[PDB]
Amino acid sequence: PRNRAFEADWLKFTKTPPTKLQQADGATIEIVCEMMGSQVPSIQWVVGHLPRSAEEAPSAIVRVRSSHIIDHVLSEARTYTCVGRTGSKTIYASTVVHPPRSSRLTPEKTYPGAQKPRIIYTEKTHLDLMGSNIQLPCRVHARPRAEITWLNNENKEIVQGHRHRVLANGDLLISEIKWEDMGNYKCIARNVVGKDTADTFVYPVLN
Amino acid sequence: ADWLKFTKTPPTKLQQADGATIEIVCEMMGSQVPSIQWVVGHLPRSEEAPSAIVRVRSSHIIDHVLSEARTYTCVGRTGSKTIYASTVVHPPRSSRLTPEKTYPGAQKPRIIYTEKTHLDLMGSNIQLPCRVHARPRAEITWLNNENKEIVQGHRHRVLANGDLLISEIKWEDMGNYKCIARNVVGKDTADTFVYPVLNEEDEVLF
Repeated sequence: PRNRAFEADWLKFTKTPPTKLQQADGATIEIVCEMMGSQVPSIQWVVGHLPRSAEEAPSAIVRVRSSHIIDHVLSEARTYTCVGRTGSKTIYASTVVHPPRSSRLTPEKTYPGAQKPRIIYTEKTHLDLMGSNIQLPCRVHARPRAEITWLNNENKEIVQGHRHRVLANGDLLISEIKWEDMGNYKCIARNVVGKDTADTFVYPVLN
Repeated sequence: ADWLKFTKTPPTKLQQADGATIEIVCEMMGSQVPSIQWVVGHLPRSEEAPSAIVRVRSSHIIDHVLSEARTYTCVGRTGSKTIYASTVVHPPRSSRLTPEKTYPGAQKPRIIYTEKTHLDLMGSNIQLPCRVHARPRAEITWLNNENKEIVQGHRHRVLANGDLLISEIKWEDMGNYKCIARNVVGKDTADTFVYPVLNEEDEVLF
């Protein structure tokens, strides 16, 4: 019904993970996957296992990004597969990461010190229906654990309230969305060594 | 019904370390295609693209030592809307360098004007910026939504100023377009997400 809102189930990579990466000694690898599709697509990362092979209503359309962090030197080449799902649709893409040819570090041992926050699960774009309850993710990789703050569509810090709740896992829950809620939402993740941020565009999918 | 909002405001105060290059960033989102202009040393006083929505990021580069504190204002415009925000940058306490003189030698590319998101009408022509600060001038390469290098062709053209022109966009054009700016020192990259839509009556252009 060529407003895209009526075409569930569909799912497309918007950032396909690299086919191959070469790890430098001591480097932290971040493998990024991004996809967009009907409803709220989920992304799972699978290590070391290669792939082997409806309502009469509009749906949300969500663009979601997930990062896999390798913060140790690999002992051997390993495969990492991004698996995306929404409804009955599944898409996959894999990355082979190669270890450095030589290393002055212990392989497969997590790098020791503090680590700057990285937001590793986030929605870039959330197009939805008015009145819906939405939950915007902000999952973080950080040592020590990051403090999470959300800004709303007026750049004001969000405090816990009747229609807005910040969850312990970093998610922002907004109940019964309306036009006045539309726009940009920013997650800020901070610890003693640094900060990361991520923006989510929330907008009506229809009319 | 135009709207325009900051998504990243520049810092209100910055301290320049001696010999340091400062990059001031402002990001905004709005209807049509908002533009960002930087105004130096003048504190504020008191194309059209219907159906488009764009996130735009602009950087101002200070690659000289300041002789005195200076103000930098990010001014955004779209339709009849104007927004702005300012930064004061302070010079180093002491400097062994000549003030206001551009730092010598090569500089790694910085992409200083880019759209993070370009939502626009099916059938329309879009022009995605990739403005670069680099010495020597950077080589610019775009990759399409399948990570393949874009060559000059029928619906795709790369301009001398770095812009990617995509003619008569269709649903299959949806996705991320990467600008790579490279010179002898290194590279910078940026992604632009393109989302083709229909107009207010669910039609493509024309």
